[PDB]
Amino acid sequence: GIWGVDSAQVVTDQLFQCVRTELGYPKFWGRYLSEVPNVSEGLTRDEIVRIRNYGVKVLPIYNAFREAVGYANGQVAARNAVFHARRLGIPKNKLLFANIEDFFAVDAAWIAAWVETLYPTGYRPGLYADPTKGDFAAAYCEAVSRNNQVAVQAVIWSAAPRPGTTKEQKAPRYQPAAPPCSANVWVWQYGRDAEVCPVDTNLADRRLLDFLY
Repeated sequence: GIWGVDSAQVVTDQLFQCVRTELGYPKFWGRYLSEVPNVSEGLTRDEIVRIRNYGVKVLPIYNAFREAVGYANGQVAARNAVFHARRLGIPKNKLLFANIEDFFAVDAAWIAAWVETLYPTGYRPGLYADPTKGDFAAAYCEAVSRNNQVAVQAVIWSAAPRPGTTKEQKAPRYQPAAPPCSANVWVWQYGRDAEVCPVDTNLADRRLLDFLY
């Protein structure tokens, strides 16, 4: 596994140096496409320039939605994610991850819309989710049965299991939970809220990196 982090807040030089010196050198950094009050700080072009200046890949996340039900709703989410990605200058054939928290309602139609709406934009669909708690895994597997391209195109960032944050050199073997059907489970959030720095810790399959900016 390749090691990285994610954060609700902007990557300033101060936060990068905290991570670099207290945890390890992140190869990727999960960040949010838009501002959600009390929840996430959005990306800016200036921040992307800095992240890339460190040789770190941006892992973009769309989280301006609180439920993941319905085809039309999934289309709106995808269209908004792409709008923000373009505004930020994220190039085509890069992943955009939908933030599906474990307590959200989720259905197969929403997942289908996320995937299908993204395809002609050139962005690739990502799904951040917990395959072990809540509706995601069944919704995903139904979507795959209905259209195998869900499994071909989508990349999953799994939020389980969660043994806890570590320094990079202490990270566990790559072992994310997966849904019980075909998937590309290429990212794993193995710990949340590291406390020495206000970040979560992740591991990835190296195929991820070619789909990050």
